[PDB]
Amino acid sequence: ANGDPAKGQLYFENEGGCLACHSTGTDKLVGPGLAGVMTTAGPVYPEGVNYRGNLPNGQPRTEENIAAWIRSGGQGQIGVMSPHEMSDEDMANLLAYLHTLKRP
Ligand code: HEC
Repeated sequence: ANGDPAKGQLYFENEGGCLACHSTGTDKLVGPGLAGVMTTAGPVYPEGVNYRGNLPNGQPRTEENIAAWIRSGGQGQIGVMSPHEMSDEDMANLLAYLHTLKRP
């Protein structure tokens, strides 16, 4: 919505620390690559991991549930997320930058 992908990228690289665990493409550092994470197809998971088209916590793939997962974190078959509480404008910018990540 009212998100800034430049501020979103700055939060992704510094104030959020997401790049140190997540790749902007389809590679896997600690978690899955967030390429296409904001689309209905989801990101690229390693072979064997499957959440049945939903988030690792069980909720479907929507902006609200993805934001709630990011703020809450959790553990799935791959690794462990950390809780990243953030303001609403920062979350909007972060979701915008995640939208900028396209999965081929
Ligand atoms: C290392 C501690 C990480 C940090 C820093 C960030 N993420 Fe994370 N993320 C990590 C793991 C190990 C996983 C997979 C969990 C599992 O085992 O199932 C994830 C997952 C996500 C997801 C969901 C992916 C999906 O397929 O639905 C999202 C949307 C996500 N991560 C986003 C995200 C953001 C916005 C971060 C900065 C606040 C961030 N991650 C940091 C590990 C780590």
